[PDB]
Amino acid sequence: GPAPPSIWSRIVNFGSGWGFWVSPSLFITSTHVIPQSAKEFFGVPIKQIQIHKSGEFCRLRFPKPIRTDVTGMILEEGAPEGTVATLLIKRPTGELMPLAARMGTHATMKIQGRTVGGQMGMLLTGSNAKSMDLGTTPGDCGCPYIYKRGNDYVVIGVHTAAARGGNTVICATQ
Amino acid sequence: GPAPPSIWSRIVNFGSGWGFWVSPSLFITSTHVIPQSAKEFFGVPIKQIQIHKSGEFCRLRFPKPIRTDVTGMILEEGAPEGTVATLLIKRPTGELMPLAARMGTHATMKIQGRTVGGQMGMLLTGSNAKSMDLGTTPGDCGCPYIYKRGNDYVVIGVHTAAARGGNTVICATQ
Amino acid sequence: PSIWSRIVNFGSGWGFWVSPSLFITSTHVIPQSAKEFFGVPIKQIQIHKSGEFCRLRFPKPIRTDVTGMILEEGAPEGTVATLLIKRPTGELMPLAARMGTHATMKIQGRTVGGQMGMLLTMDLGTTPGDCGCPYIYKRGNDYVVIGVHTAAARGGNTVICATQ
Amino acid sequence: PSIWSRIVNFGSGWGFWVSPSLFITSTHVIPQSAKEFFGVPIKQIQIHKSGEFCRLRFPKPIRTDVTGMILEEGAPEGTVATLLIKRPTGELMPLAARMGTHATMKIQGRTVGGQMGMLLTGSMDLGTTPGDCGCPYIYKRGNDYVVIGVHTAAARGGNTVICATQGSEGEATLE
Repeated sequence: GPAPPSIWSRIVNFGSGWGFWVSPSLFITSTHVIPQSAKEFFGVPIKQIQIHKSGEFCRLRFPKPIRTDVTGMILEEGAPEGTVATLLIKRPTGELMPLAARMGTHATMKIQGRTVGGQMGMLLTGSNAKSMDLGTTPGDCGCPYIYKRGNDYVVIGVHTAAARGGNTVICATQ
Repeated sequence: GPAPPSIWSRIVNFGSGWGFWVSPSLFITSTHVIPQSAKEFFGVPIKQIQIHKSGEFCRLRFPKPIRTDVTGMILEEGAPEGTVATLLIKRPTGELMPLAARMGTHATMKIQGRTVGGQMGMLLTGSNAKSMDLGTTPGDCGCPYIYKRGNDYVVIGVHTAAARGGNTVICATQ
Repeated sequence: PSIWSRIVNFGSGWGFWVSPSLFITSTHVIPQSAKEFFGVPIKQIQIHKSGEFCRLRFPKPIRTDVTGMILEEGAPEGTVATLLIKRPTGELMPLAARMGTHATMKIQGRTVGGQMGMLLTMDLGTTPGDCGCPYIYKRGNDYVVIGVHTAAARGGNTVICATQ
Repeated sequence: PSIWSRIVNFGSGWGFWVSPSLFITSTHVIPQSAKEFFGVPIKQIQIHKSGEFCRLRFPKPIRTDVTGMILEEGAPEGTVATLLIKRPTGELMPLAARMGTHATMKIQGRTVGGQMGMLLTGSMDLGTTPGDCGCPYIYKRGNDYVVIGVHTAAARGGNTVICATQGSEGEATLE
């Protein structure tokens, strides 16, 4: 098992994609996945939420605990070079997909014509970054990148882009 | 103000579509949007959940309340013929779309190659049923049909099918 | 893009981007204490008012993401159009409205002219804040805009869509 | 039509529907108390055991939903195939494995044969488990996935793996 169920339960639908409950009050997602026409997130009006955007990484701090079931989790500003992280994808079908990804340097690139920055990852699934069965889909944005630092699990960011050419994905960081 | 924010909050993403919290433990949705591969619905394993499927209408009663923020609501089998209900669509962008729908007879259709049943509904939008901006999309299935009987709101079913070429829609009931 | 993105908050109500340079709205929704619309001095905006139908032709294209829509002066009598109401709650509300003859009526102590419509639609009624929202129907494959919401008779059944 | 749906539990492990009527799995995963497989008596099933590879051709199509797929005896050396692991947790884990020479591996006093490979994850827990035996190895040729065998064993370190194929290929005897 690459990810305990206590970590899969933290991944929940948000807007056009997903997001991750780092802590009962902290929630990370991709900026372009945010539902920009919504007036509330998880029952809290927007004005009450501390929204901090670092590129396409988005951090939401809620005034009161939203997910009491989760515990506080370590958040690293990207993984160390060469770390084999796991992109924990949830699909609308209910499928869980731990996609192994070798994390590389931080870079910026044009993906859809937009310029996306973040830590580069090279999917270790045998397919290109864009594959319904073996890779990512546009709807997977917001899903977390996790690795194991000693005995602890560490979120290094969230899925923000998948290059069409090969196995390159972008993990939005900090 | 067609529906108060307390009613829109009950509408939440579920699988390939949406669902509606009638009470803290009651959750209705469309059968064909259920995440079939998911072992857990809202953190609760599907084995502890009471699932009752009537046609393409699905009811789920959970062991312990999850949405303790919403009060119990009246759920009845369809609406009196001629009633002007509102299909309360949520979109991944966060937009809210209350589409007026004059409810008609209970009947069955051939939709997408499958046989579907429920209370028919003529959209009073002035546009087609499968319009992208002014009508329903396949991803709206599970959203509620709600009308107001006197001073009480009454949910009558969930959107399960939209006919091509006209304002006809299907509200799965029971 | 979505047609709703063409409906933007404007003054005390709304307005509709027909083309990247043409913006239709209701006059009684226009702000008074403002000499700039969407970032252009008024005197450099071509502003034409026909009763309560105001149109603003801008010097350069403000909304380059939108196509050019067909703006006709009302719909043929009996046509079922859609009033696209956007609400501050985030609610997008298409209301069916059968359009009829031209009408001049005293509503809210004010003589309003336009094309009359009859809404075919708990509270799915018009509010004062809706004024400026567009009336639109589909002719063949072409979405036609026929005017903007300018008035609503008491009872929420009869409405006036400013035109011309 | 997802390829993961072709992977289903079988005995103590998994197996893969190559076609509506063809099923492949690992030999040691098969239940020894076998009176029927997928509702078909064994006498009616055409069974081919090549070492740790087991092919079951059923008299009539069982999985009418799946389309015919190409089964090859291994992949070309250097091919980055994909081991499609299914877990009872619901996790679908595609693991990249660089495929190499055909080989036998010493394990449990015996020998297991197949095309060997090395997982691209190297040496957190993204490795195989014995319960994964029977899961398919695949690789994309052209625009079609090709199954090359099923997982049967991993070396002690868990990086070297054995993809059991239809069988070992020998040297031709000419004339």
